[PDB]
Amino acid sequence: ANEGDVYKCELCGQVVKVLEEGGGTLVCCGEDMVKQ
Amino acid sequence: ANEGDVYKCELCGQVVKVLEEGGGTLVCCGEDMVKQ
Ligand SMILES: [Fe+3]
Ligand SMILES: [Fe+3]
Repeated sequence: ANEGDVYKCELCGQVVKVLEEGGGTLVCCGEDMVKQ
Repeated sequence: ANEGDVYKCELCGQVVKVLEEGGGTLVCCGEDMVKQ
């Protein structure tokens, strides 16, 4: 994802902010995190 | 992970910071992101 984006896990509610972009998909609780 | 924690994907270099904690394990590029 891109620097500054915020991603949320819909199942457990964990929210992270991207500090350094990478192209990998962020996954949490067996599912792709959702860009906010 | 817990609020304020920083995690890195060693494969693609993506770095995230936890804003709201959740009990799920952060995964990127198919493996567990490493706490810094
Ligand atoms: Fe990755
Ligand atoms: Fe989760």
